[PDB]
Amino acid sequence: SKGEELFTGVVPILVELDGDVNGHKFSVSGEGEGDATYGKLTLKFICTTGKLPVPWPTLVTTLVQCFSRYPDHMKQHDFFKSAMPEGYVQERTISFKDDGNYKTRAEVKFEGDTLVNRIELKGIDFKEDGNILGHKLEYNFNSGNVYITADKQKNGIKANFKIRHNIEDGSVQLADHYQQNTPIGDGPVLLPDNHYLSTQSALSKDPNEKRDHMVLLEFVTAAGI
Ligand SMILES: [Mg+2]
Repeated sequence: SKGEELFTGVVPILVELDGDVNGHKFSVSGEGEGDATYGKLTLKFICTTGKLPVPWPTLVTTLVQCFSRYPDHMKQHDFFKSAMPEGYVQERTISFKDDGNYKTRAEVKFEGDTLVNRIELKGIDFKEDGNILGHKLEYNFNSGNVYITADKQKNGIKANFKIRHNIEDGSVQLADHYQQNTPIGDGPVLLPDNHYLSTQSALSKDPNEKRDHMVLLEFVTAAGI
């Protein structure tokens, strides 16, 4: 597609999130770059409002699947880049087992030559000392797959996947993800066959950073065709 041409090099990324979880208001700003040729993302996120009131790993999936590496033989299945530069809306319900849920709405689009992800996040029905508001999740993030299917009536895609957040005691907090994406623009997009994205993510800290923050390195590769 026309859009995939925008991703042949390194692309600067901006992420901006506004959040309310159980009435705890917070904002996150991220900066970095994506190189879809290698499925590679490098980003640093900062909580600009103070302490983040939820664990950082629980925001990883919310905080740009257009940077996935689609192998040449599957390029006709890359919805995400096909919607660019006008972009797409990405909506999710993330259901934390035995706890609350996030509902998210994001717009992913180019602003000049920069890929922007703008997100509103609302979290409700969280337990005051559950694994999320009680900060009982380890600072890491497991490898996993994101299963994509076409949504022809919405000219878009859906995804379903199960994130497993490691709890500090050796157990797991499941976060069921249901996702829908729809184009913003009126140009044609690629509606894919069933496939998945395979992810790997490394979380770290900037030793010189005193603000609450997350350094993220992620690799994502499309597969399943
Ligand atoms: Mg462990």
